[PDB]
Amino acid sequence: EKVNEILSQLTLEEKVKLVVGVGLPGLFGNPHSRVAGAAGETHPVPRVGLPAFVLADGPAGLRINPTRENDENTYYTTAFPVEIMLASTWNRELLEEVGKAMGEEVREYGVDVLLAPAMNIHRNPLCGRNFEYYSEDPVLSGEMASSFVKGVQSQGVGACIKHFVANNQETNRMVVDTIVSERALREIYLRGFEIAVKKSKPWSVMSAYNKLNGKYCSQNEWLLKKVLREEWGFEGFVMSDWYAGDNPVEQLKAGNDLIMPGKAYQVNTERRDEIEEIMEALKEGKLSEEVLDECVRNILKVLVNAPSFKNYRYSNKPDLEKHAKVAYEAGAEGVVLLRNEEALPLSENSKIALFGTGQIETIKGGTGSGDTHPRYAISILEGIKERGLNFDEELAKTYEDYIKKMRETEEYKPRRIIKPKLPENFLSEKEIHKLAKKNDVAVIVISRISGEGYDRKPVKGDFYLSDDETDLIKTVSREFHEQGKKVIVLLNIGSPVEVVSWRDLVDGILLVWQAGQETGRIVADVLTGRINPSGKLPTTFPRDYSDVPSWTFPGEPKDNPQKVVYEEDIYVGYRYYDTFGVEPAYEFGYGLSYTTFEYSDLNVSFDGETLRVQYRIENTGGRAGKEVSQVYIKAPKGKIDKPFQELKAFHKTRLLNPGESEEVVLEIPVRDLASFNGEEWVVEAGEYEVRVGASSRNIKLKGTFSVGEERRFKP
Ligand SMILES: OC[C@H]1O[C@@H](O)[C@H](O)[C@@H](O)[C@@H]1O
Ligand SMILES: [Br-]
Ligand SMILES: [Br-]
Ligand SMILES: [Br-]
Ligand SMILES: [Br-]
Repeated sequence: EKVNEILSQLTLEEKVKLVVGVGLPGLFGNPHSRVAGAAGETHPVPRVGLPAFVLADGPAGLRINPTRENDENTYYTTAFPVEIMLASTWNRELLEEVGKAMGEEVREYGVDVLLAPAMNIHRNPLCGRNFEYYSEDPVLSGEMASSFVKGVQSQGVGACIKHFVANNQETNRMVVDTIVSERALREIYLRGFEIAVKKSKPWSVMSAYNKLNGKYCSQNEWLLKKVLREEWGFEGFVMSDWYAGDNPVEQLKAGNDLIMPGKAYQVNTERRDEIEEIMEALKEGKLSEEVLDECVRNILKVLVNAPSFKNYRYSNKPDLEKHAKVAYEAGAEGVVLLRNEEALPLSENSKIALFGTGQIETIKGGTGSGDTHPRYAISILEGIKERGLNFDEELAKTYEDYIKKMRETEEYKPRRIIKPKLPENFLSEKEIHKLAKKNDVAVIVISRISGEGYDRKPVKGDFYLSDDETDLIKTVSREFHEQGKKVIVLLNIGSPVEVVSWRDLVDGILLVWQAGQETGRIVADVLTGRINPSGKLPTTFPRDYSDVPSWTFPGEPKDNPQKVVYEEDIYVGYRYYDTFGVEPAYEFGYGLSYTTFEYSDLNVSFDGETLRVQYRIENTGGRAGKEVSQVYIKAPKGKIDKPFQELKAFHKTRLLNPGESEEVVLEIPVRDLASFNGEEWVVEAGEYEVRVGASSRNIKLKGTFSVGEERRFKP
């Protein structure tokens, strides 16, 4: 009634104003948002009591300006582990807590909609934004997104899942035509969004930059209307990615309700002011007022529940200390232990020789709209210092002096904002021999960063180790093994890198990802064993880049892609490696622990409507720890080709003490068993295999059930 009331009072022009952003705030000619640094604002209409609503990034935490002009107050935010690390936790409960924490900050800093989470599929490891997406798998991705959204929206503010859909590379994202079969769309790319939309009901969806099978996502009626609304029952509103598309009236007709950030002419000379174009379209009858009304109603039905609509007095003082704890917990459960040949955790008071410039230039997250401005960011060295761990104080100072010396030089000083990659092999072969005799263990930091706007390359220094990095590892490993001592590598990265070439040279490998402000503290605590690694890969680590099935990336022509075809189709990530027998370096769902777990007591039952899978996990080791279990279903070959297996459920146990067990009970609706044959979702009759694994390739328990009657579901 409120909506219909306001809507009936709005003039034609006011309605048009409402469906377009007010321009990128604080840039070009534009005024700062009332929340300085916010990504966008809507047009206010005081006439009928409508305020401007505020939208802000992002996935790693709220991104706003830490300071303001003529202002003595602080506006620092919490910088959380990046999404790929959050996904590595495989912990829904925890994702919800992260959402609540962020949501509280969103609310109290005067923001109405958080531009998160990002949930595009990891099609290819080279995508520059992989760090801020969850997984190569739609179920993990959708489930983690759902938990996050619920946490955010329990705080009276809105989330926004992005980017819908198939935004799986950065190269020419604003222009590239993405060619994908409807099957790959429904099973892989749409699927995570479908799960999120139905389970967590986000206030909003952001349409992607790219074209999908010939049409901009922001101008795609099939995507935004037929699928999103008519099929899925989406009740929120759709906004465009910033400056996406080329036609404002086509956007509204397609079901893209809110055009952001507005004033596209400020960035692209060939674009008209969208308000003027829309007004003209209405005058000439290219656009009906009824279409406009529906778009306005979609926005208002959501935003009348926003804090700004009720003049909420935000405090500007969220409980950061409480949020820092949540950030720590998230990073703690998201570290992945990839290798441990009796190397971790480190013995108490062990003398550590810390290597790698990344020990100091620790990467807390990726760059772009998903960046953050925390009050502090604890480097790996600082974290070890803080915990009072025994390290080579001499060596640390040497590193500190070397970095400062390098960042001063013309070649390695920061330009425009990039930091040239520093040489890592600046130690003499004899110098390191010294370290091997003096210290007990070696710990090597390998760092990578990436970000919005750029894809990674399959070359040394990016996907592959640089020669200097390889030489460092080779020398450190030889010298320390010489002394009978262990060497550990910490992977401070945002997406997979080559590991096969060097992994057999070291004893321990900790995938530390990029863990936000608390990184150093998490890393130190993992090293000592205060934290028992419970993370598992949400993405496949290929032996070599050439093994990756999404070979068409980044499209054609390579240097300036106008199109990219998803030739691998549904066979992306582990679906490919399992189905066609290609062995990964480390598989989807892989992760080690400082303790051991035994799986037992499998019971599988199916009542025609629900698949029920039960089993027990016991801690059979000597240290407390959590275990992530994964339920894969292998469908019968039947009528249509299908992947070897597909993740359908997953679970993470409580913190189990030695000897403790927990009974796991997971239910899977029959519909989730379907494959899409191009027309309909079909659950084929026949025998299905239930595979309960500690990873996609470490199946602990197997059972079968049967579907007696074929089930069909029309979209
Ligand atoms: O900053 C607003 C938006 O900018 C765009 O370039 C990104 O693709 C979005 O993820 C972001 O929310
Ligand atoms: Br996607
Ligand atoms: Br290994
Ligand atoms: Br990276
Ligand atoms: Br192609």
